Amino acid sequence: SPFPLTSMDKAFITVLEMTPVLGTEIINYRDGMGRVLAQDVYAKDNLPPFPASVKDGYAVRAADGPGDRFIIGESQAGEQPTQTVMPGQVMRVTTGAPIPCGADAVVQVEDTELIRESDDGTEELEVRILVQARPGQDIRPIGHDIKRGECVLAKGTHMGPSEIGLLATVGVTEVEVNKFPVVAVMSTGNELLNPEDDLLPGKIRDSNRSTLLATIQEHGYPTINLGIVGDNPDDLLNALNEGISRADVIITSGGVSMGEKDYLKQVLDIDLHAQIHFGRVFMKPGLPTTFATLDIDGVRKIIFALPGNPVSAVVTCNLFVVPALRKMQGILDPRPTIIKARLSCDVKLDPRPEYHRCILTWHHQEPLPWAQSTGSRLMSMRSANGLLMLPPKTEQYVELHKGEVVDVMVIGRL
Amino acid sequence: SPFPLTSMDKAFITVLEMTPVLGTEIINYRDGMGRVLAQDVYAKDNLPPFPASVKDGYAVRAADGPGDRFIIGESQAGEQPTQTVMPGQVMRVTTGAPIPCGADAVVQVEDTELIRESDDGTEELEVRILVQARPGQDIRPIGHDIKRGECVLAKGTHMGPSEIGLLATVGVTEVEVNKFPVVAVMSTGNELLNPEDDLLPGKIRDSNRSTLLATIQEHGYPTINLGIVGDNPDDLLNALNEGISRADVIITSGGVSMGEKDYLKQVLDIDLHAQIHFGRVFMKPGLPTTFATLDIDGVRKIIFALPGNPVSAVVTCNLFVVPALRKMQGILDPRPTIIKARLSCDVKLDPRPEYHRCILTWHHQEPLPWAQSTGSRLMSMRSANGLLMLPPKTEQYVELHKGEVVDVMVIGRL
Ligand SMILES: Nc1ncnc2c1ncn2[C@@H]1O[C@H](COP(=O)(O)O)[C@@H](O)[C@H]1O
Ligand SMILES: Nc1ncnc2c1ncn2[C@@H]1O[C@H](COP(=O)(O)O)[C@@H](O)[C@H]1O
Ligand SMILES: [Mg+2]
Ligand SMILES: [Mg+2]
Repeated sequence: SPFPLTSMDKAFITVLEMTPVLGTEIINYRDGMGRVLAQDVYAKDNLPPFPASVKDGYAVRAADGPGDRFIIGESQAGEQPTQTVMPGQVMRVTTGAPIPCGADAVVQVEDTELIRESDDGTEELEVRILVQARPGQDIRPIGHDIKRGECVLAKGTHMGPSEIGLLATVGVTEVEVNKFPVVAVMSTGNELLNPEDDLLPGKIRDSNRSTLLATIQEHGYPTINLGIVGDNPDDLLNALNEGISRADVIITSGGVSMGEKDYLKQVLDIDLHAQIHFGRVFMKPGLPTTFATLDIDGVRKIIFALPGNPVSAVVTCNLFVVPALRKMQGILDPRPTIIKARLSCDVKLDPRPEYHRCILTWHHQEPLPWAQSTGSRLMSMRSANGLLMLPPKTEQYVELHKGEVVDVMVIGRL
Repeated sequence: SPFPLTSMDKAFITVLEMTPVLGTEIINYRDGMGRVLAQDVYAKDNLPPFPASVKDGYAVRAADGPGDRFIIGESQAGEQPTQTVMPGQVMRVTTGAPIPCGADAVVQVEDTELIRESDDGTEELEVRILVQARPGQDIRPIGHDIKRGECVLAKGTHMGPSEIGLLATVGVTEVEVNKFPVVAVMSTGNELLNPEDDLLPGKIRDSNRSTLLATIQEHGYPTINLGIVGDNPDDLLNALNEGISRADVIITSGGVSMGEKDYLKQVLDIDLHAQIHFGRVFMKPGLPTTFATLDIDGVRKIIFALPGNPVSAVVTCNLFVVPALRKMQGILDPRPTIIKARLSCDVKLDPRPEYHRCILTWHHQEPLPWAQSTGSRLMSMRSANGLLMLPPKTEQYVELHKGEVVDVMVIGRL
């Protein structure tokens, strides 16, 4: 009773449709990187909160016009000025300083010439204003940039450094955001040893757990390492129950081929009572990829049972798991970014859509990047930042050639 | 004595030329994300370490040809088989299982038909092999993938999840890598309050420290928050000395305009005895950007004194600081990725090269992304992932138009 071959498109939209959006929590704004706001954010103050000089120069009365002026003082950053500027007077200003009462324009220092300074040269006393200021010129009025009561960030915003800066600006230091998913990862197989182990007969080292944990951590999500679980139903069930208790998402690898001692799909259905939405996907690599949900007490747990083959495990993790995690953490459109790139060599198409890690590189002034499939010196050292997404062959199209434009999913920093 | 206007190109190559590469340390391979290897890494074992089946099926003698065979047992994942396959016999195998002595090919289960099983149906006893196996078919010989003594990762490799997986595979759990830079960030100005503060007259909240710390943290580097420092030389000097003691890199903002009570450049030169390599850059925004080095006891400290304007501070941090940090952490080519994109609206060029945060988006099947400068509903919510890099105007070129292809530095995940 093998599972139906699910099309890639159906498998992907099934993952997104079935994956929940996690609840919310309040965080400190400094912890906001990558978080999605679950509230609108409003300014409680004006920016600037005082009329502010745009320039180093002098606060003047525009109606005085050009001419020679007594400097009555300086408006300093961080100090509300005392003095009122009267006709024939000016006050020195620096960028960002408050404009004193009496002044209605700023003349930048380049449009002036100093007439008199103190004997020790530390204080300016008289200045020539060379231009006719326009009223308001080189002043940021109160609220020019942000007004009190303005919504400055909308719920749904996926925050980066500039948004954290905006929170700092408006003094909203605690915000409601969606939670991040906690992702538990286990490996399965009697043949597996820990990375720390010397080899024993018949055995290999577990690489998927490391690769998958690192992939998830690269996207900023907390992880739980559930170790290596042997090929038997009791141990698998116990490990899955641990994952369910400790995490929002359980990723397994291995144990999902058709054939002997691959028990995971049985355990998920009969013992765990999960709903397996697909158990095979028409894709290369990744045929045995399995996706299940488990609803407990009005909470939906997500389970990805990925293929054991290490290349398949990392490919399917990027295709299916990462977008699910993005939806769980509140990203409204959780689809991965897909770009167009030129194939760096000929490739044979399969009846299945096929996927392969690659390196994306821009060449001098050429508008499209090149995609070089993994496996020169320097290029063979590059870490993969793309996943080639090649179409199924048709009776028409059987091969794609060097230079032809293909889809590439971004999986690494470009 | 204002500093010369340094060209953008000179300022950038000066930063890279003058920035040191940090020393090395040994880390656990699980901590390797984003690290650069400072050693070659060799395999001490073969992969696979035993001849391994590619398929679920049967290990056979190819010389037997097709026909009916007694199944003498199963080769299980994780177990070295006991039995030798003799003429007329086969052993069941699963993918990854060791090939028993006596067998020289694997026939996949689809090319067989089962003849007899145990009464309870749990054990296969006799099978029909329908095909003539080629010797070696569907077996991964010892060392097929990785050979003992093979260099699997070269020094200089910038590691991602797949490299961490490869370390796990070959059991090299501790590796030499370049250190990451520790980056101290301070804000300057008597007008600044903490994000947590209510406003007071003449004051604003410090946003640059948050924005800069978040920018640095986004790239994975450890940070130190040095707070707000007032506009006076003693306090500035003390804060810089603290930064120097605690960190590899000091980022300040503010205090770098020409004019009153901007003391930082004096303090760096006269009090700290640093070498200021440039104090102005012909760029928009970012004119007062300052870069200095300080050599203490054969250690080179890096100091970036960025403009106080928040937009300028974040722009110059991405242009100058991030590439320096990349060089410090051992990345051989620390240049940011620059892509080609289409302008989403007309823009006026300046005599200075100009830079602006933007959002990069791909449109259905169009090969080039569009770049929309920051400042629709949904687009106005996007976090910036690009920095537009617009050329200086010429007597020829004065304006660029919607749809024209421009350079964009990637600063966010695409
Ligand atoms: N964690 C792992 N690390 C490396 N190889 C694995 C891992 N899990 C499974 N494999 C291999 O991938 C193949 C498929 O495993 P399975 O899906 O359990 O049949 C077999 O060759 C396994 O030995
Ligand atoms: N940390 C900061 N956060 C927000 N605005 C700042 C910050 N530092 C400086 N500014 C403003 O940027 C402008 C330039 O400051 P400065 O370079 O100190 O003259 C002035 O308007 C300052 O008030
Ligand atoms: Mg297995
Ligand atoms: Mg200042």
